[PDB]
Amino acid sequence: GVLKLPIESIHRDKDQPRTYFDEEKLKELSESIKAQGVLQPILVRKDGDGYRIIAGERRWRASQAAGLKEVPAIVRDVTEVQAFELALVENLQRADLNPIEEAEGYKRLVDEFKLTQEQVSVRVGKERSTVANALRLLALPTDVKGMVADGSLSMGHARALLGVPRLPELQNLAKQVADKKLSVRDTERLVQQ
Amino acid sequence: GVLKLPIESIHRDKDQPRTYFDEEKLKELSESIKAQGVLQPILVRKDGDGYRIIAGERRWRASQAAGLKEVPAIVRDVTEVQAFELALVENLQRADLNPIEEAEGYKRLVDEFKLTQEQVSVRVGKERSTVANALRLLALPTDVKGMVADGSLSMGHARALLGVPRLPELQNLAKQVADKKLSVRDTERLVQQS
Ligand SMILES: Nc1ccn([C@@H]2O[C@H](COP(=O)(O)OP(=O)(O)O)[C@@H](O)[C@H]2O)c(=O)n1
Ligand SMILES: Nc1ccn([C@@H]2O[C@H](COP(=O)(O)OP(=O)(O)O)[C@@H](O)[C@H]2O)c(=O)n1
Ligand SMILES: [Mg+2]
Ligand SMILES: [Mg+2]
Repeated sequence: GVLKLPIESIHRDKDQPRTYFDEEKLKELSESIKAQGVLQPILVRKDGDGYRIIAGERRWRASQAAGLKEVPAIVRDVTEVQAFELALVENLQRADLNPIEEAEGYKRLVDEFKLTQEQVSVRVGKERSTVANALRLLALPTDVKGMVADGSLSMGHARALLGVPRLPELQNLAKQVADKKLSVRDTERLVQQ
Repeated sequence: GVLKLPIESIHRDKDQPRTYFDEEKLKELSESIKAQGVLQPILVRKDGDGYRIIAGERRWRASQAAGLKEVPAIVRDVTEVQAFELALVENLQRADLNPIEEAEGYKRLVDEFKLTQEQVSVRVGKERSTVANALRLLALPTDVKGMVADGSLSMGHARALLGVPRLPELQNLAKQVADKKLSVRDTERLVQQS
């Protein structure tokens, strides 16, 4: 099943589908690995003097960055066409939590499990600013949170709308922003009142 | 390590962070599982007379819909608080391929590995329209698909810009749309004039 493989025994697939590696997101992944370890084993292929990654290059890099010496892995015996299919499937067959689901998750850790916002940040590997801003979404009214949750309003839109003094005025402005589909800049000019 | 657990011995976590389950995405996941199996074991906790899911409810639902009788799983002995942390980490510590990376992946399966576009849809579990539309992005000029890659141009913005007949004017609208952050509808009106 799941081996613990030395990181030095594993090398990247130079032809893998991901070419861009966001350093800020790699940093968060590394922080989460320090807190929780790697939760899902990477997929590798025997190759050369060791193994070649099929899927899981970020996990491998982040583990290296955190100073871990091994990474959980599943060894797959596959053709390289199938290995490439696996790399696409692993990344493309996912559904993220929406921003309200994320924020309510942080809220449960604080309210129910009695973590501080600091502890949530450390335990999940997310920046303090990300945890704090998600929680602030939950001060919005239901209708407005619904528009954030379904994507009618973006993070940036929600940012600006938190400045509106009156909640009723806040909903109507939010509904226009989503309904007419205004830019974030137009929203902020609107919020100035 | 990884167990094959019977699906009927696994039940969901009613307090898990995800509350919305897109049916189309579950369908796609199920088709990918029919083609490839479950690639990443789900995380479960001993609970009642079976197991509770920590992370992986979609894989579990899709496996049932695919007709599997078992699912790969890792049994974790954790507190309730740690299990909820793991559920959040599993979903929030990810980075998607950008639209161009996705499109070039389909193109490699076709050009290098000699799959048909039909087979790409089957083997990766994506709708035929999704594969076709992604591939159509690669007709855009470098500078434009770079803006698609980094999110300067949305999917709808790219769709409209494919209607521009001349590449020099396509690039100039692309910069104008991305720099001014015009709406999709506005971008469409520009394209028709051109
Ligand atoms: N501490 C962590 C954080 C994320 N993950 C998983 O690692 C994967 C990250 O996916 P990704 O496509 O961004 O990066 P790769 O490692 O696949 O290259 C997700 O499946 C996350 O659930 C983990 O196994 N352990
Ligand atoms: N055939 C497949 C397709 C996706 N997956 C993985 O299953 C996970 C799906 O993530 P998700 O958050 O959308 O759904 P859950 O199964 O975690 O509830 C990703 O880590 C995908 O890489 C898999 O293991 N086998
Ligand atoms: Mg991946
Ligand atoms: Mg998940």
